[PDB]
Amino acid sequence: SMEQVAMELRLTELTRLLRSVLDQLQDKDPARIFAQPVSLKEVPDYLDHIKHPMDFATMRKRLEAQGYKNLHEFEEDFDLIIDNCMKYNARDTVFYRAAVRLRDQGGVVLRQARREVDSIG
Repeated sequence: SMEQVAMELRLTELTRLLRSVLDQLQDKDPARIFAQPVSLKEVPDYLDHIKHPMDFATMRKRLEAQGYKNLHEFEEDFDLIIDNCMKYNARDTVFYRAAVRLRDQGGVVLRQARREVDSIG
């Protein structure tokens, strides 16, 4: 149908906007602490602590399959990255501190993303 196509064009354009959002958020992680999944070879107990691991490469795979239907879903995954780190790592660690800075800096980006998603529809 033509309606299915229009819907698919809308998902494609959201994917475009989320890709640019993703790039902006990942620039706020210049140390690349959140770039890849925590290694279960190097942290064998990780899944006993963290039930839903997340990282920027895993988001990018979901994104490119057009697997985010709305901004809320994308933000859920970004919050997992931050929140998982803040639980597993103590306050005095470079990892925890990196997550705090990513959260604070990402907030600005996500604020305008929401406006753009509503504005363009």
